Amino acid sequence: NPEFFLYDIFLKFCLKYIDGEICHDLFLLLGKYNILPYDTSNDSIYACTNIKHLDFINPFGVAAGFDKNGVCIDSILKLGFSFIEIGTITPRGQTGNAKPRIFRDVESRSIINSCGFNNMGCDKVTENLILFRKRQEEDKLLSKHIVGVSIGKNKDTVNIVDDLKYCINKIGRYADYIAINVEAGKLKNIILSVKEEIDNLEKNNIMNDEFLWFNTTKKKPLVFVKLAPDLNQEQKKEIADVLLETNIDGMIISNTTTQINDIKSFENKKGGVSGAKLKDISTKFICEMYNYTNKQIPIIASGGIFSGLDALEKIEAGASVCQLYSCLVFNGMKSAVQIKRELNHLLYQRGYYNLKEAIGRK
Ligand SMILES: Cc1cc2nc3c(=O)[nH]c(=O)nc-3n(C[C@H](O)[C@H](O)[C@H](O)COP(=O)(O)O)c2cc1C
Ligand SMILES: Cc1cc(Nc2ccc(C(F)(F)F)nc2)n2nc(C(C)(F)F)nc2n1
Ligand SMILES: CCCCCCCCCCCC[N+](C)(C)[O-]
Ligand SMILES: O=C(O)c1cc(=O)[nH]c(=O)[nH]1
Repeated sequence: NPEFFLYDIFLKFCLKYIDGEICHDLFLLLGKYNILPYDTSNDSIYACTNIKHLDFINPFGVAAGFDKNGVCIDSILKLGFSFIEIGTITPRGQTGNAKPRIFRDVESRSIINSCGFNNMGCDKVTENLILFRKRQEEDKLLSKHIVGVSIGKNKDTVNIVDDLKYCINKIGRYADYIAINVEAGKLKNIILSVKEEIDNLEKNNIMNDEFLWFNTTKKKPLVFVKLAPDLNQEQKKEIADVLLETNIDGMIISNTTTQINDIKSFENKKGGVSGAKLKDISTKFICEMYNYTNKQIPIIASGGIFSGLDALEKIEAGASVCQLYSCLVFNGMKSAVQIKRELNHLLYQRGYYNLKEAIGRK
């Protein structure tokens, strides 16, 4: 506790006085040099979950955009998370938009950003992930922890499909899953090309899987797609059908929104909003896609999750796992420890045997 306590005092201080992205990069640096706290607790066997044959030791991970370049994977995971989604990465490095490009509102526990997909590029991030996988072989606390890779297109790309293909051929061997972050017909083409290129990694290697997939599952990465919440009902239906036709392994609901306008400090700011003001929107979106897909597509929840209650709402709506981002900014390093306990107590109060029982109850 005192390690978490001292750090969360420092974090509250940083939140008040210091620029967001500067703060973010400082703590990533602290994590890189391994002086952040550990959650070495055993996670409840009743809160374990899965997406098909991908097994999560607990239902909480860190969303994409937090550690874009995979420089801090060990330390973030050891805060008590079961998985992390690095990226979004692009084939070539991008600077992103002009700074400052991230702003926080403590009162509403919300964030707005216009980063513009800044990242070191696929080559550098692949090497970062490779080094992590090597460390993981030797680190007890990283056993069975999952790393997904969010992939996207370069800002001025000629061909989206071959941007994703480039990334998959580079980093796919080291990923437990791939998250696509980008029209229904166009999406179908993207999804199938990704599945095909992952299937080709298996073909063009002479090694058995144990020595081919240098990841956690020792199997080929699953394919998820992340959806933005700013769509009409027809677009959601169209997308839903595509996700069924393509037999995609899961869907991440959701990314940031642009339809929040009741935050004063953000009134003259451009970008996508996350945090508490996104919670209700993203939850409704989960129910909708859970319906439109007839519950055949596992869901990864993202948007305004801060508490065990928030989490159980996402789950009862249809989600199998939850991702945090804003929670770590406002609640600090105790976030995983705190929210895991709250969910466990709640699952008991509501009289659930395990977490899997609660999925899609409402
Ligand atoms: C600064 C910032 C950068 C982000 N970068 C990415 C990204 O690169 N790829 C992605 O899929 N989502 C990105 N996101 C969206 C988050 O992954 C997440 O979906 C969103 O913040 C909602 O979660 P939350 O309400 O818990 O913060 C980013 C969000 C923020 C605030
Ligand atoms: C205090 C603080 C800490 C922090 N980042 C942070 C919080 C917790 C952790 C850790 F728990 F993983 F250590 N790491 C980084 N961020 N990130 C942003 C933003 C919105 F600009 F991205 N603002 C932040 N403010
Ligand atoms: C305001 C500064 C806060 C100081 C926090 C105290 C430092 C504890 C960090 C030790 C982390 C150790 N370990 C072994 C988990 O890495
Ligand atoms: O890098 C960004 O600007 C970004 C990407 C993304 O997927 N979502 C978001 O809110 N910002």
